[PDB]
Amino acid sequence: WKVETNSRLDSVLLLSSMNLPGGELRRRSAEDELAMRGFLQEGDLISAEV
RNA sequence: UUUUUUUUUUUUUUUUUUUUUUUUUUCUCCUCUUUUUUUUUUUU
Repeated sequence: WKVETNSRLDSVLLLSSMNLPGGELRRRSAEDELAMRGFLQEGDLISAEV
């Protein structure tokens, strides 16, 4: 994703670092990549750490 | 007669655009004197 945080550039939120739905150890593969662009859609608000 | 362990050079690229020299001011302004105006003519 690309996040705007009033900086000189854009900030990148990698898919590898995200608490995906389920919130536990089940699996992480390319099947999630199709629905990753579904829940964190355009114009949402997050609160993360650099 | 002095062993064992302490990772490293950001990820990304396959974006659209249908105009045209210049460009924008300055006011009214007393002309002195022999004249009517000479004139054909010929040699270029």
